[PDB]
Amino acid sequence: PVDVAFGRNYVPTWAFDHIKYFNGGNEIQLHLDKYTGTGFQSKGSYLFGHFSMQMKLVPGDSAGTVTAFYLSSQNSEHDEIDFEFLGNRTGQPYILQTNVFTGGKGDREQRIYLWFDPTKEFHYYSVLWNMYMIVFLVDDVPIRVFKNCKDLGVKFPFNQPMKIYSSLWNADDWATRGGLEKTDWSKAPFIASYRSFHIDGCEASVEAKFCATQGARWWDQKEFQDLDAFQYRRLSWVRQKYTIYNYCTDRSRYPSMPPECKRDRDI
Ligand SMILES: *[C@@H]1O[C@H](CO)[C@@H](O[C@@H]2O[C@H](CO)[C@@H](O[C@@H]3O[C@H](CO)[C@@H](O)[C@H](O)[C@@H]3O)[C@H](O)[C@H]2NC(C)=O)[C@H](O)[C@H]1NC(C)=O
Repeated sequence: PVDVAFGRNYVPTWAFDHIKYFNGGNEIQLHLDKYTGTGFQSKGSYLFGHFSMQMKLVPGDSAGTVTAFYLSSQNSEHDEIDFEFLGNRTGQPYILQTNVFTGGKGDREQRIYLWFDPTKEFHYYSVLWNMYMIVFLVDDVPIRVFKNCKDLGVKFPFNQPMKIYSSLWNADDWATRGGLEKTDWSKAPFIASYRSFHIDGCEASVEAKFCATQGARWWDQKEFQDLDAFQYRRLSWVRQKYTIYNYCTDRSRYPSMPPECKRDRDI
């Protein structure tokens, strides 16, 4: 991933004065207070690609805040690929929640702890999205895989171009300890920081709805049909030691296991 300026790829969409630009827009901060959070979105829409952001999360007390970095399409029956960082009281750990929506249906939450303090330094958070799979990455570690299993009747984000979004907002009702820890507004502003702003994708308008170089990009090559054995072992380590909630192994909500699990090694 190569670092460009914010304004090359992104525009603010709410509370313009709550986004602070540093070094020509090579670093930005989103601020949240009791009146408003803020958010931004990509200028373009994409069908497949590699999307990456360096982020450094809200330090100190971040209880009740959610910082989200996600791709979403725009019509009804929407597709969406989500990172949501759920903050905590001081000295208590963030959760990284992921989710995938297909045809308007989500409910595929997974939640992990991280193997570093996400407030102390910038780390990469990335999505690789091709016709074969979606991989969520934290730096070079795969934390989740969602495979294209249309052959088993399961939906996959396949023909709806998506924009990239990010935002910082309060979510008192559910973010921290299921909603027990409320935001301490005397500790505002809550500040999330961003760099890199990397977009390498198939540009495909909401109107035209397709990209001319499709099937021929570097992420369409055979090396990217699956993770290799080393990447799968990293993933299983995330699964075994860092995972606190997984919809795949949740048999109370999902009596009939999600067809994708065995392929994705979420089991
Ligand atoms: C914010 O910090 C709190 C701690 O202050 C975190 O809450 C803790 O979450 C862990 C992981 O879910 C819980 O531990 C687990 O409990 C289950 C049984 O309930 C057990 O099977 C596991 O082996 C493990 O012990 C822990 O009980 C819980 N503690 C409290 C006080 O609620 C929380 O995850 C942090 N993150 C957020 C965003 O809330």
